[PDB]
Amino acid sequence: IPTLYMNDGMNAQSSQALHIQTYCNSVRQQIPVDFGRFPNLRESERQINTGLGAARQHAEHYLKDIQPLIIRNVTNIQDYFETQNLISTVMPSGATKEQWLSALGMVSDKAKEYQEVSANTRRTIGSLNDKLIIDSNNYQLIVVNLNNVVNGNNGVLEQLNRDIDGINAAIDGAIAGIVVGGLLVIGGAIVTAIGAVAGLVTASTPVVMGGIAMMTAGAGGVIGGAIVLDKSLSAREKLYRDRSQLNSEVLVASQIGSGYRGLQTQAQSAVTAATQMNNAWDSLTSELETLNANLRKGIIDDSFLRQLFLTASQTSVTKVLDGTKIIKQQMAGVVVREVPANQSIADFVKRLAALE
Repeated sequence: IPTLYMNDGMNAQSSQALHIQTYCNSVRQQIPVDFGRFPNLRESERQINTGLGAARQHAEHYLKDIQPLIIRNVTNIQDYFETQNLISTVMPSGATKEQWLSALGMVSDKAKEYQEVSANTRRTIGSLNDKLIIDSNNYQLIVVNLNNVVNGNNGVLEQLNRDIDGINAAIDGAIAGIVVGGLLVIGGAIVTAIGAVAGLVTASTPVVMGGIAMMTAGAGGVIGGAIVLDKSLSAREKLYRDRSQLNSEVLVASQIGSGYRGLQTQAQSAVTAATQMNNAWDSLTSELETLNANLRKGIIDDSFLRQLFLTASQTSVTKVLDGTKIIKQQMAGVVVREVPANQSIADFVKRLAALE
């Protein structure tokens, strides 16, 4: 069972990591707000842009310091299972009990080192989640204050925040399912695009923060997922259209707030995936330590270990090794499309849906 927990952990963390990576890129592409036209909104502009700087730093911390740890974890799984296959192919024909005890000791020590890497990753994303919880909650105070400065209706603003939170669940879900479905496609790719979360007006700063599309490309390059994803992206754009009675600068502040909270939502999902991955390494190290103790105590013998390691090599190891190779290629091979300045993310995906 540890090998299947390992495989499920790797698939879930790898697919989620691509989603939070794209989300982070959307945060880093958000232009600072400009309330230059309204002099007594200067303090609200500074607070929001201070917030956006902090959000950009959190996104950069994920991209630069955490994503490489998730890829490393996949390499560690590969190296663990290659070492397990080495044991399985060299030791059953002739290895002594002494050699089996050393093998279990040395492979348990390597698994424990990989487990500790997974645990450091979990703690690092846990700390980032915690800072994002604090910062995204404090950010919402700025939006309420700005709504008060312009004598806005706080019931309309709260109804918009509740609606966007609701639709963000659907968008997050649709994207999670698209990336899960594409992760293990041989020769396939993940295609990404960043754009405005609401309809664009030529004559209000556009907000691309959490304005993401993720789709699949097969071996032949043909896009999948745009039709699926188009329903929720258009829904978000429609919920913002239905509150164009709200103050324009409040709307922008609110959209950045939903983006900041959405970045925290992604970080929470990354904690969950990292916890599942650490728990899967724990089950593997626990098994290997138990085998080592059981052999030393004469509760199992070399014949038991021959059976276990020959069966392991022939049953679920090949699927995990194939996965590590496909996952590394997919994570290195993400395709970015540039969205034209006059297309929202929903307009861009709708044009792709029309072609699928």
